[PDB]
Amino acid sequence: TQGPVHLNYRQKGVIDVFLHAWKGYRKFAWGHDELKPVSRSFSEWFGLGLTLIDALDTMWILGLRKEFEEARKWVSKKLHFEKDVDVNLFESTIRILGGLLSAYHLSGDSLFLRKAEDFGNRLMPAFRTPSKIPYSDVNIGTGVAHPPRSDSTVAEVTSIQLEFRELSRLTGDKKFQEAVEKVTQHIHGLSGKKDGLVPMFINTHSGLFTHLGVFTLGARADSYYEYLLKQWIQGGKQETQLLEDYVEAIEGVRTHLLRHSEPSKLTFVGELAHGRFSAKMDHLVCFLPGTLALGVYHGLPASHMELAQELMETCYQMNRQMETGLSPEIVHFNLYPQPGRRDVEVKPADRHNLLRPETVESLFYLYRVTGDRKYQDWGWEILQSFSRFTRVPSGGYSSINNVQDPQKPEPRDKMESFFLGETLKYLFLLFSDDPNLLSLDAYVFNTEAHPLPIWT
Ligand SMILES: OC[C@H]1NC[C@@H](O)[C@@H](O)[C@@H]1O
Ligand SMILES: [Ca+2]
Repeated sequence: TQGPVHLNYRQKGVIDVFLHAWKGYRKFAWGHDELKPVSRSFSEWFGLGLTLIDALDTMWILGLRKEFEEARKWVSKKLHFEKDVDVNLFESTIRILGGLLSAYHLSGDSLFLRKAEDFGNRLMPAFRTPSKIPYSDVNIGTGVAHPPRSDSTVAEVTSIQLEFRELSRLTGDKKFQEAVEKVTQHIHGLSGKKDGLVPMFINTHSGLFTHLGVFTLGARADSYYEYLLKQWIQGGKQETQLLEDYVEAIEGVRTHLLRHSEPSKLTFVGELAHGRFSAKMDHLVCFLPGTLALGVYHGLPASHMELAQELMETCYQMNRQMETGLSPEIVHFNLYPQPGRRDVEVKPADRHNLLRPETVESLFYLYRVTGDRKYQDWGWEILQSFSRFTRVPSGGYSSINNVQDPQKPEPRDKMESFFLGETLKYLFLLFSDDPNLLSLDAYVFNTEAHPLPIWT
């Protein structure tokens, strides 16, 4: 129960929260996908030690080597992909493949690469479709892929590129990169976009966008825009088509989904359905200011910076207007002049908070790019809310049902893997005053906070 002396107090705090969280996992869900902190149990989604894998690079970065070594032992002896189980190509890629690739790079342990290549190969069946656009699911054990319980979601097939490309680079096996790039290239020419904005679904057989006319930057589309830029940065900034699509998409966001609340004029991104704008914004969308700032660092328009700063402020407010200080799953904004009206509105069904990272993720980028200490302060405040309302005494942290009630937040008895894989990682990195720690010049984070090296 002692941490390194060099660490500033905020990073130590993050480490203290991690240990408490890791504690519950070690005692009640060791080797299992997700922890059930409240009931001191666990749940299985893939049965591949999701949380352990998703937290490998986080432990390494926080200097929790003893913990890392123990988790490394489990991967070495308990992780088996020879299982008859269906997995989502996207969720598997960003957490498992990305998680292993990061672990391999930070630790240098070839074990993680071996597992990654193994897993990468078991995921390939998913691309066996008429259009080459991948099926949503794939049984890693039997080798057969298939659509969900129809179509595939656009974000899902366009948010697996960084991982597959890197695996090809490290293994020399080009099939991973090729499959994944074919998808990106096909999406590039595909019509049905509204000034860069892509629809939520795409048919694996016809390879065409479906559910036309409905656009959103939240679930089902979000990371698509994120990976346009990140792939660009990953490839040494030479794949200009990615860049072009990205800047077009941003302008498209400005022109069709960007609005301002009343009476405070909070900048926010809403959803568009067949011409009808909806002042609705998923917390998921809070990744945008982060990606926006990232691009600015890499030479994108200064107008992108203002947008980033504005949206960072809004996402911050999305958390702070809540009684617990934690943002709800979805936030509606008031759009028309009404005196005593609040800017932020939240429907009862959306008052949940699953310890998502999007806000702290973007604060990290905003600070790295602006150097403005207030973003660190904001992150510190959010960590406090997590500690005060989501902490489980016996160990771990839990998602909650009521983000608006500090006396009865209502734990849902579940700790998402992205909490240790992302939320605490970004917070640790946010509180760092060393620009050389996973520099924006050398590394690029996949959509699950797993850092991958920028190529030369
Ligand atoms: O809130 C985060 C959750 N969904 C979006 C993904 O890109 C990843 O960040 C995590 O799976
Ligand atoms: Ca993400």
